[PDB]
Amino acid sequence: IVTQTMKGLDIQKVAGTWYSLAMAASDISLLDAQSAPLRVYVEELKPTPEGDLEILLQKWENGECAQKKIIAEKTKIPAVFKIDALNENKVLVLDTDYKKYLLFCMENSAEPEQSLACQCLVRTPEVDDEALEKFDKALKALPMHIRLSFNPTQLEEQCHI
Ligand SMILES: C=C1CC[C@H](O)C/C1=C\C=C1/CCC[C@]2(C)[C@@H]([C@H](C)CCCC(C)C)CC[C@@H]12
Ligand SMILES: C=C1CC[C@H](O)C/C1=C\C=C1\CCC[C@]2(C)[C@@H]([C@H](C)CCCC(C)C)CC[C@@H]12
Repeated sequence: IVTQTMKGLDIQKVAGTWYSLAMAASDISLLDAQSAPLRVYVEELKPTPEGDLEILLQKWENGECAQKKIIAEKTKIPAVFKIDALNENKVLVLDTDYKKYLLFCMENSAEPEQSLACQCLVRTPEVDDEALEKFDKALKALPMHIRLSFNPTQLEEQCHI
């Protein structure tokens, strides 16, 4: 569904700390409540020397913020990864300048119209306007119905408060 992957991606260079400044999905219910299925908060990106990609994130399960460790496997496409879930879920890196921001989407390899969720990640607990500008543009051609944004204070708390 998304055809804006980034060219020449050097995955190793996205390593470390990241903040989920904004997020969006194709369905309200995906980012609805705090426990919504795709309501995840990224903590750090850990690319293996082997080329795969470890994801450290926070998810609000139960009555608390749970720390999750997910592994997204590399594919023949340097910007696309596959996380081993009950189904085949692809992770796509649309663009990144390595130092300030990174845009990625999570797509379900199903139909009629699979679920889609994208995020605007930034390196610092600051509201980066340009990154959000780019995030908006990239979203223009996508079927989103819910879009969320967080403030600096929320970014420093777990599960964004
Ligand atoms: C796990 C939980 C726990 C939290 C939810 O309530 C239910 C759930 C399952 C369903 C999907 C299955 C596995 C892959 C998904 C799609 C997670 C995905 C690994 C995050 C994409 C990572 C990207 C952060 C870089 C987000 C929701 C997960
Ligand atoms: C209400 C919501 C909820 C939040 C999501 O952005 C999607 C939405 C509605 C539908 C249109 C769909 C795709 C492209 C649009 C037009 C978004 C686009 C990312 C903003 C870039 C500006 C637009 C001028 C072309 C803004 C509204 C989006």
